[PDB]
Amino acid sequence: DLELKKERRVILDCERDKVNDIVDQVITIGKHVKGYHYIIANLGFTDGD
Amino acid sequence: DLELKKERRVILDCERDKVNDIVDQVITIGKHVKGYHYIIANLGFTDGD
Ligand SMILES: *[C@@H]1O[C@H](CO)[C@@H](O[C@@H]2O[C@H](CO)[C@@H](O)[C@H](O)[C@H]2NC(C)=O)[C@H](O)[C@H]1NC(C)=O
Repeated sequence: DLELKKERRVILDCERDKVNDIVDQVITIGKHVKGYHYIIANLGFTDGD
Repeated sequence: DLELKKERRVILDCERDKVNDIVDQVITIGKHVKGYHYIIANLGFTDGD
């Protein structure tokens, strides 16, 4: 449904466990190539993988 | 080096241990979006992940 508006840009605001799950599902569906953008809205940006 | 001639279609002739490593590295570098074609050149096609 995010591809309906052709969203090239998503800001993620989740906890230290949900960020890893969303990034793993994005990697599974393949939406991390050059052409998109992401912002991990937390203080521990290096805490995730 | 495979992006020099803009190679789109790659045949993987590897055993059941190296195919999973090549697929994991493709997913890590992000080259499994729509536009590329791959052939798992073996007999146990459903053996890999
Ligand atoms: C990566 O971040 C930049 C912002 O620093 C995004 O915008 C680019 O900004 C540079 C300026 O340093 C321009 O020269 C580029 O033309 C801009 N990109 C575009 C597409 O216009 C850039 O979009 C980001 N990358 C992605 C894939 O979103």
